Amino acid sequence: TELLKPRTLADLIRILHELFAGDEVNVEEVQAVLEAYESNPAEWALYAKFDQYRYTRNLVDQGNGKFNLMILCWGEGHGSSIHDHTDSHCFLKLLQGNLKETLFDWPDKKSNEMIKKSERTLRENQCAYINDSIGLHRVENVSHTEPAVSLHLYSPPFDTCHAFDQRTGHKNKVTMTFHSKFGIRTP
Ligand SMILES: N[C@@H](CSOO)C(=O)O
Ligand SMILES: [Fe+2]
Repeated sequence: TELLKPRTLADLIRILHELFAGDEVNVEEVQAVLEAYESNPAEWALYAKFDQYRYTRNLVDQGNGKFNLMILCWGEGHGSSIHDHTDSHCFLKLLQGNLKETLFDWPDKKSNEMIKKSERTLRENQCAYINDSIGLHRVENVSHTEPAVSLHLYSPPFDTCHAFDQRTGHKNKVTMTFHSKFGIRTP
């Protein structure tokens, strides 16, 4: 505070560095500033590198170690596993298109079908928030005709998580990778 409207992606990044200067996170403030940034495709084209077969993760800023800010690019029909967020805050702001978010409870030790809690459609410029205390989720671009682009902020940064088998609740550890960093493809 004061929380001012980010004028550009670069301005948003500057404001985020201020909000993450300390050791804690004001979730509502971070969400509000992410929401207030009006997506401008020209500002993030550099990062919007798609793959034909699955969604991509494109690192934008390393947050001076406090957070990772990245752009995810979802082709038509591309989605995630049901997954957690490794004891981190996770903000998801739509830059282009729409994504379906399905929420799930943490499974019990007992093998069982994971039934959805709820679902919603996240629309252009909206910012959602998740953490492990809230639950697990799947995120999907269910469109047949429109790619989706989202802006994700994780604090602290993390590069592993778990994917959950919808049929059993069984989890496995996954290492996350980056498709690009700072606009540069990182095979
Ligand atoms: N957590 C997923 C995206 S859905 O997360 O908000 C990822 O970073 O790949
Ligand atoms: Fe997620």
